[PDB]
Amino acid sequence: IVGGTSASAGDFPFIVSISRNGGPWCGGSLLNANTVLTAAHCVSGYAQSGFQIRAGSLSRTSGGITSSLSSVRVHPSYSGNNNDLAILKLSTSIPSGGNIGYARLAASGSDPVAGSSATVAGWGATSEGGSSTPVNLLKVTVPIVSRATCRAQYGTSAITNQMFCAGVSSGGKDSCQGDSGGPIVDSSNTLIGAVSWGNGCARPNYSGVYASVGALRSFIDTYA
Repeated sequence: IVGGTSASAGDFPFIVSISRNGGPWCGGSLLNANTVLTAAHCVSGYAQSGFQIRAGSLSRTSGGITSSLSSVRVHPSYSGNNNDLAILKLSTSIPSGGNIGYARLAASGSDPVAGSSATVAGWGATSEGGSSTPVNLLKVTVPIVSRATCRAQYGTSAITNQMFCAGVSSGGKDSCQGDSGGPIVDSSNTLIGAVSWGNGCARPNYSGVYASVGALRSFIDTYA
């Protein structure tokens, strides 16, 4: 997260950190006791044994409850930037309670409205290109950017109806490498997306791009 602030205990109770080969990798959202939602690009094409999820901690390295993966399912139309969600099944179920909870999902057919406030969180780099990643969770609030504006930034075909955008025109506030797969919520605390891609991080005139939960809800419901 670039331009963010420290998360407090009990913020984002459904967030999980996802390590790969024992090192930081990405974020995700706990949907229920045995299921995590993340970005497809976090897991597609990689050995599933490399991953571990941690829930219920501000730290990505310690505390909370961990699990390995039993299975991975990417959206059936995932390709590159598009349809960038996956469902992970956990080897060890994770109960809600304390600083662990489950996400509430945007509805099928919904789309975030331009200018509405969203909050994204993760353990990714705090500088575009940063050399070390924080141990403790960060968060930042950014407005939704209309899909038409985002298409003017990236190209018409580059932003699909399964993506939405968020950021500040002058830059400075964004998700970044290592934040992929983690949650972006709306002003009702409903999970509206997962961190997906962008041109650098927090650059003026290049919004962060998020995989849309509303657009991909049928896949999520099928496998959750």
